[PDB]
Amino acid sequence: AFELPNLPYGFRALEPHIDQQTMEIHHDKHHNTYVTKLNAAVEGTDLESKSIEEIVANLDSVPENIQTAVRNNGGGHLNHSLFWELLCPNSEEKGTVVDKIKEQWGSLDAFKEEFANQAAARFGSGWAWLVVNDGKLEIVTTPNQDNPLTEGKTPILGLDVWEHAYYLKYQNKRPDYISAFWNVVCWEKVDELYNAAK
Amino acid sequence: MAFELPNLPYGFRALEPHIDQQTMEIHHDKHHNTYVTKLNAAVEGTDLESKSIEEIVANLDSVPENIQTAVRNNGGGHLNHSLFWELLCPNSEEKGTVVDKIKEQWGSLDAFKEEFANQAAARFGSGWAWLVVNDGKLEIVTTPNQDNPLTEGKTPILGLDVWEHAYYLKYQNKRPDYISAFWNVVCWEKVDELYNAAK
Ligand SMILES: [Mn+2]
Ligand SMILES: [Mn+2]
Repeated sequence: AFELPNLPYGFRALEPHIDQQTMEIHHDKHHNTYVTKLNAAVEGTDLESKSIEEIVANLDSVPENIQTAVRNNGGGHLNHSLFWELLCPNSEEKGTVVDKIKEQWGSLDAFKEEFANQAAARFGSGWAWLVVNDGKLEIVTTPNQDNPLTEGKTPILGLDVWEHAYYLKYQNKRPDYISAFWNVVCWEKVDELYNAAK
Repeated sequence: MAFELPNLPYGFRALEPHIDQQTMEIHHDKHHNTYVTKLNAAVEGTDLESKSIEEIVANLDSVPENIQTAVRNNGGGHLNHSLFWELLCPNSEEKGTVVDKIKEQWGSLDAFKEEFANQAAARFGSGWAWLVVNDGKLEIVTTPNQDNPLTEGKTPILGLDVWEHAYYLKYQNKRPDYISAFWNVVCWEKVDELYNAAK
């Protein structure tokens, strides 16, 4: 069924913004676990065939006794599958969604300022997102491994703010992590996800 | 006076090699400090400005519903870690009232640890694992984020912070290794003190 996807550029491609140690453990351990437990949950169910997008959209209809496992692990798999593809070494701060973000916030810096505040504000483990919601842009956060897909909002950019993704380098300084993040945001893809959005 | 982040009962390097010295410094001076601050800010000239944190956290729904979320999160923060520092101990000794009463319910300390470890490991995202007194009965629960068993009317006599910030520097992804090490620095002299005062 579900497979851990290969990192597009290896572990050192986001230096010095995200450390090379964190990338290997995040990918090889944290994500790997999500995939193993997810496969264990759906192995032998009607879910086994279907895509993680379809499943995370439909958590409410996932059978009782595996709903938690799928939410947590299905989400972990989707969330991190997007993250890897959304981090770029040759990030160019331009394209469709950036045009569309300047059209909605006035400037990219006024967007970042909100995103950063919502990212910093999410108490405990969670993600910060920019989502396409009924054609409009919205900045929402989720706790743990929850994904706005579950609430009919297509995510086009996400940031893991679990401490396991920033603590080796930035320790308690989550802001520095969010600031740094921008340097490796892969807008070529953030676009790709806006186009396919429904 | 309100609230002030308390000194560790020991040095930062006093729990080595079980909890790293870098983590003991940041965890207390930053993480627990920020809580005290953001908390003090939220209670700036209020009904609970001069109330005990044990009272506030156990009566959380009756906190003005416009600062409720900040107090629950930073209030829990202050109490949880305040407990955690006192419940840690260079020279723990596995005996006393709670150890005898654990033996009485679980059959053995090792059976108790196994459940605590499983429940501690199982807690998804950030939170705490607790041994609490629930109406005289002993019970192992976990709570998300900075929530405390007091809010549900159970007194905590032992707590383990399983936020990734409390173990990632040394143990990284391997939370179970951290839970295992914890047992070497649990302060059963304090666990008793807290149980005794369940009264
Ligand atoms: Mn993660
Ligand atoms: Mn903590």
